[PDB]
Amino acid sequence: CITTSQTGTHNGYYYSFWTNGGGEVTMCLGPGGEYSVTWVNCGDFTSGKGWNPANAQTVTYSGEFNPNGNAYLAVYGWTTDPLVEYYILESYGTYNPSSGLTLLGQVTSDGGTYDIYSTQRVDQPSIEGTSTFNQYWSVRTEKRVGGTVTTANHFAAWKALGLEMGTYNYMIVSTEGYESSGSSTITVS
Repeated sequence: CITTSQTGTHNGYYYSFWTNGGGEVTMCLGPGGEYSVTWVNCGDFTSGKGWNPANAQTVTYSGEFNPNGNAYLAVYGWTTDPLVEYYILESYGTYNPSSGLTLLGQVTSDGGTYDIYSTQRVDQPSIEGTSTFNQYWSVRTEKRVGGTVTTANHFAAWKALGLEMGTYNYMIVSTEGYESSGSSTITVS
């Protein structure tokens, strides 16, 4: 298992794990698209499997997401030129990350409806070091764990609202935690 920030490929899938070092955070890689992550009193971390460079994959995923506090389960990724961080948020724990964000519209996809938001992140860690970049959200209006996410429907809906996307960097199904504990296991295809 992995307890320090790391990227690679495992059974043909890209994996990314990032932690600021807080708490214990342990990512365990499995067959095919499987990963698991168990955490206690974390700082901030992201983790999962997918593709890099990605290409707006239709993602299928299943498993279990069990946060105690603030955490997120999302199809998650970056673009470059411009630098963008994005989340198609499927479930989250105690804190709704769109709190305080300006609602841009909706997209319905794969049976669900998602509210769209953008916010500027200032001097935050990123795949280009500490930077300033925009961060896009599709937040599902009801939480779920597992299903198909047609990323291209979200991206098309975001672009139609004036949100610019760069060149695809990685895209994964990320479990992310903020000052919390918990576990999850997700199998990506």
